[PDB]
Amino acid sequence: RGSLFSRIFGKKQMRILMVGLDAAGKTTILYKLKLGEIVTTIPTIGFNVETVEYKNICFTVWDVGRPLWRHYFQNTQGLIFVVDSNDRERVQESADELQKMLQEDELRDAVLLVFANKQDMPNAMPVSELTDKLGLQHLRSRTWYVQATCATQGTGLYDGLDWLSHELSKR
Ligand SMILES: Nc1nc2c(ncn2[C@@H]2O[C@H](COP(=O)(O)OP(=O)(O)O)[C@@H](O)[C@H]2O)c(=O)[nH]1
Ligand SMILES: [Cl-]
Repeated sequence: RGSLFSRIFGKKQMRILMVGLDAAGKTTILYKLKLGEIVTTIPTIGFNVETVEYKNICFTVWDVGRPLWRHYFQNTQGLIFVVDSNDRERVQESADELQKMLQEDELRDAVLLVFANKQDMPNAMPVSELTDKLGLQHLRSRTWYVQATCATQGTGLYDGLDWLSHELSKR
């Protein structure tokens, strides 16, 4: 009945937080999921949140780089971090914002999926290089994976979520 994405997580409640710098490709990704309408709410002044929710699946999105964050963090099961692989000037900023997330105690048990997006672009930073620059090899007791993606084509998004689904299958 729903999209291919609607079945990727089975029936159990799935709470995903997907963040990144502005223009990383997050809205594009939500739209490819085909899990229904992208709805924007402003639960506190200056804090725009996008949500796609389909039955047992809830994706919450905002830009990075607040007291309200904690309630999301506390039961977030998957953390998706989206990076514009072609924006070399902002990779350090992206990396710092990811590290800040990973340092939040309330996100301690989140499985981390990194979407290395805009891999279609000629000057995109290779996944190996990006993985190094985001500092992921220094992480201890975090389950993580970096997925090459082209959100505008859709490429990689199911691959990444399939991985995340397997990692969280016993949630
Ligand atoms: N070349 C390329 N452009 C992309 C890709 N993903 C998203 N974009 C473009 O990047 C811009 C920002 O995307 P958007 O989804 O609004 O980013 P957001 O600010 O993170 O929500 C738009 O012009 C998208 O079409 C991609 O994989 N490749
Ligand atoms: Cl689909």
